[PDB]
Amino acid sequence: ADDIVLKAKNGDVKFPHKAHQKAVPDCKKCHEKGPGKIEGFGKEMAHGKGCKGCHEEKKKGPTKCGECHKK
Ligand code: HEC
Ligand code: HEC
Ligand code: HEC
Ligand SMILES: C[C@H](CCC(=O)O)[C@H]1CC[C@H]2[C@@H]3CC[C@@H]4C[C@H](O)CC[C@]4(C)[C@H]3C[C@H](O)[C@]12C
Repeated sequence: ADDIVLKAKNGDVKFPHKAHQKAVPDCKKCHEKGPGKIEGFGKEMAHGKGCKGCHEEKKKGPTKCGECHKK
């Protein structure tokens, strides 16, 4: 499958799966979550444990606006 881009108005956000599979070998961090996770994702989650928050806890991955958002 292909990577996806989240169409944030302030700038596209790329989600590179290969890097995540490698850096987060514990797949259950994202997969086999209960229902609601597709509907649930948004800016709140992204800026929280959905994206940025994991980067902060693991001490790797983009945490600055322009590192995720790019026109
Ligand atoms: C969240 C940060 C994830 C982690 C950790 C893992 N995966 Fe993932 N996966 C995630 C998304 C959002 C998607 C769909 C969008 C995309 O970029 O592909 C996927 C997709 C997969 C797939 C399909 C891949 C393909 O056919 O190219 C597989 C087989 C898959 N994910 C498995 C997988 C495994 C085995 C992981 C741990 C080792 C793993 N993923 C981590 C989100 C996230
Ligand atoms: C842990 C549970 C994570 C979640 C959820 C998300 N990301 Fe992540 N990401 C994580 C780590 C530990 C790393 C470092 C990978 C590396 O090899 O450097 C990353 C990396 C990224 C990157 C950069 C990829 C690269 O080639 O260096 C991007 C662009 C990125 N992450 C974006 C991103 C987004 C948009 C997420 C939510 C939709 C997201 N990540 C979730 C750990 C985790
Ligand atoms: C990656 C880890 C991110 C960082 C760091 C920042 N943002 Fe973000 N933001 C991210 C994603 C994946 C999304 C989309 C959520 C979704 O619904 O798919 C967003 C969203 C926004 C928005 C809203 C955009 C819209 O609704 O169209 C804004 C205004 C925004 N982000 C701004 C922003 C700023 C100023 C940041 C630094 C302070 C920042 N983001 C960090 C991913 C990530
Ligand atoms: C569930 C995990 C981990 C975050 C958490 O614990 O909630 C999160 C991390 C990345 C999230 C995905 C980001 C890309 C997509 C954004 C869409 O708007 C909703 C579906 C997708 C596919 C999201 C589904 C789910 O919300 C995921 C896989």
